[PDB]
Amino acid sequence: ASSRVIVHVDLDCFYAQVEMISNPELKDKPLGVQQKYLVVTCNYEARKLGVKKLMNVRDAKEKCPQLVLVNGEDLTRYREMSYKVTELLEEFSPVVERLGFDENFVDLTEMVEKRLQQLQSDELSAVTVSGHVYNNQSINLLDVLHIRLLVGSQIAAEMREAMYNQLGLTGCAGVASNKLLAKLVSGVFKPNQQTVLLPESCQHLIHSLNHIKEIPGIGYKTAKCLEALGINSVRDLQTFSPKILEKELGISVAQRIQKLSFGEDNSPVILSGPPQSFSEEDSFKKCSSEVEAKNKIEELLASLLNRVCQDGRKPHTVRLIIRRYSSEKHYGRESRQCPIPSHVIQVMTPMVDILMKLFRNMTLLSVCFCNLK
Amino acid sequence: ASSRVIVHVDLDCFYAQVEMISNPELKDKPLGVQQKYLVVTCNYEARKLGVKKLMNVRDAKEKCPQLVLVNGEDLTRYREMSYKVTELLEEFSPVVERLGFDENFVDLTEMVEKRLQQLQSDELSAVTVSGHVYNNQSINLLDVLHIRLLVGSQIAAEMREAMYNQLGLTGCAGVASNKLLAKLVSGVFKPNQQTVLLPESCQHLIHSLNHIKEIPGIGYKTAKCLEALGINSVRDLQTFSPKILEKELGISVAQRIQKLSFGEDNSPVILSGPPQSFSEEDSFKKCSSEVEAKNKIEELLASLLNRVCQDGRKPHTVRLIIRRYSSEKHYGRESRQCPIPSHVIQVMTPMVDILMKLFRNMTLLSVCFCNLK
DNA sequence: TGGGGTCCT
DNA sequence: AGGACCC
DNA sequence: TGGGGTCCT
DNA sequence: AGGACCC
Ligand SMILES: Nc1ccn([C@H]2C[C@H](O)[C@@H](COP(=O)(O)OP(=O)(O)OP(=O)(O)O)O2)c(=O)n1
Ligand SMILES: Nc1ccn([C@H]2C[C@H](O)[C@@H](COP(=O)(O)OP(=O)(O)OP(=O)(O)O)O2)c(=O)n1
Ligand SMILES: [Mg+2]
Ligand SMILES: [Mg+2]
Ligand SMILES: [Mg+2]
Ligand SMILES: [Mg+2]
Repeated sequence: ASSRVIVHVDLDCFYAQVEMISNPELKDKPLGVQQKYLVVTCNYEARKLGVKKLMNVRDAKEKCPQLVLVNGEDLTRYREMSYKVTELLEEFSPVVERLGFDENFVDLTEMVEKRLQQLQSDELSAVTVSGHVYNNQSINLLDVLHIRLLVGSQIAAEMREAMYNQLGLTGCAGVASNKLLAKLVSGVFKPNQQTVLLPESCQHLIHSLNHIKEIPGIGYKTAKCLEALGINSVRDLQTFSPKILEKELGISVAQRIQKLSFGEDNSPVILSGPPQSFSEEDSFKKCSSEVEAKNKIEELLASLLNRVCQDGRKPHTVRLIIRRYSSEKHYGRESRQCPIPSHVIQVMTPMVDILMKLFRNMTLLSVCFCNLK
Repeated sequence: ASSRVIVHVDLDCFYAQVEMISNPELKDKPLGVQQKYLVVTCNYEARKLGVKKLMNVRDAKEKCPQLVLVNGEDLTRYREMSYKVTELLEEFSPVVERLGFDENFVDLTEMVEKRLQQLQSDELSAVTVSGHVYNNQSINLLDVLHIRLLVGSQIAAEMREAMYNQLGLTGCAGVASNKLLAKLVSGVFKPNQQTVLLPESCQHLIHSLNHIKEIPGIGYKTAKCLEALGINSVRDLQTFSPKILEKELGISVAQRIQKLSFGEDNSPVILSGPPQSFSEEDSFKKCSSEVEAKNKIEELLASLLNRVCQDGRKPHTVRLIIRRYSSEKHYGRESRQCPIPSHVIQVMTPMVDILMKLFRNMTLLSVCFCNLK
């Protein structure tokens, strides 16, 4: 129960793919998906002209005035497609982990070994790779670990062909020995391709990063913190002092991110199953008076109710969130949780009141249904 | 799936019972179990002389200078007996809920109905009660609800006989239609007896209380809050305004405690199963220097390790707690959680360090192992 | 600088 | 409740 | 005023 | 993390 074969599957310009499938006339045209003033993502034709992900409409448009834009505020369709993709990956192997709407990890370890036991003592010399090999590294067919990672590159290719054939979506995959590597290597060949990482090239991959905020797990916060100590490259982090780090982020934050800086990462691929929550969010900077704005709350609920319904499970908690304005508070949402009266659980009318009263004990508003059962 | 038959089982002077079984020479002598300066509980011979639960050693001793005292700081034995009792109740019906070391709720609804279907259309006129009937109320053998509550009083009597015969422990039981009533009525006949609550006497029971802090669920906090509004008796609470209450404790705290004030309570008896946590706590007011005091931390761990071990499940988190001194801060413990390094999970040496470092990011100290799996 | 979503403390 | 991290 | 323990926000 | 509630 030690060496693993994990794949990370990461779809191409996901929202824009889904919009291009819905309206084919958007193909071959540079496309951006807008949400308020933000171009959240764009198709590859777009990125050729300079549009980057999370550009504002303005910069997007003055970098490329020929850009089509469609609204992506409503996530319904993306969320549906997102689950269609996870469910299809669950068929290859039950344990799939989601990350956002367009990433999935799958532990292919049991699958690879079953395939290897089916191959006679002869064809195993014919095992080939599918896709790119990170760093152009040579394969060694007598290396058991190379053989398992190639077999894993083949399962990957089959998952991508099925995603294409069955749902019409393209994507990249990365095959590696842990989740951190598999995700870092799935991006090496961007558009609709896959890459496999052999152990000998782990260090090359991790040292190819230009700053530790590129390591999955180190976010906006730890990043500035690590800086304050002089730690800027992944090597700085590798060689920095455990004690001084240990004692400045807590043994947890520290002992973990240091392992990552080496490419080491033992977290298991967890089963995501159905969501732990369902929320809708509306935005209207400056428009929320602070009484005239409740009707918005009934807006969110209308959809929420129909969604939560469907899954089936009924939520046993509700939550309401906000955010106020003037200077850049960087950080500042407020909320009030509350249990969903048991009668209310088995419709719209009351909810409004819970929320309204929940509203008073209290830029933008949202509603979350959690604690599903 | 509506009317229930629930029993609440509540053992007599639990710690002192266990001490009297271990040292029979303590029988018939007034006994108090001490923890530091507190007489946490005493046997009934004691309470005759004035010793009340949670009296200080002094008041206990000047109220009764003939009082034997044994130390009950180490809970090991009480905890063992506590699980022996729950496991024996689980045999009658799988769903047992614990509350503290000496209370258990059991939903006897399915059991009662199975027994009623086994009784021919004749002996059912002979169904009798076992124990006291709260308020001396008359039974009506044609009342299906009376019949089910009597059958439930019989299951209760059988559980108490088994607790006695199998583990040597006596206790009280209360049979009622929900958890709140079953617990309120289990105390009406204190020492080693049982009482059953028929629906017609619910109001009499609930109005027999002298203040709302006597209702399970209303604690030290809500109590003072309800006061601030004039709400003192259970009737005040019953008749107080939902809105003004709703909006002063939150719709949750309010809509719930108001139901309780009526005797209404729909919470289901939950399965407690194995514990969600294991902790040890040591006390030494004023003795913790704030470096000389870590050895204490290794004390707690020694036992913890052996305990957590046993259950089997390994904890995936550790926690360390404190509390400082001068004026009565009423309220004031501090803690720092931290994940238990995976290598450490499958021994003593490191733990100490996690705790020590956990100790520095930081009257008494403790260690908790949680997040079992 | 959107609209979601997960787990920890 | 709020924080941190991810897409 | 002990030494535990549970669930919520 | 801390709060509230229970034994
Ligand atoms: N901060 C973020 C990150 C992403 N997304 C949405 C828009 C994307 O379509 C989708 C997936 O995130 P990715 O980083 O994968 O972006 P893409 O799939 O769109 O692009 P790529 O093709 O570079 O993987 O999630 C978002 O709304 N907000
Ligand atoms: N604040 C509290 C409450 C109780 N206990 C311990 C000592 C008791 O023996 C046991 C059970 O609590 P009870 O209220 O049931 O007290 P008793 O069983 O001891 O007495 P009774 O016979 O009145 O039920 O838990 C405790 O240590 N601290
Ligand atoms: Mg992605
Ligand atoms: Mg993507
Ligand atoms: Mg009790
Ligand atoms: Mg008791």
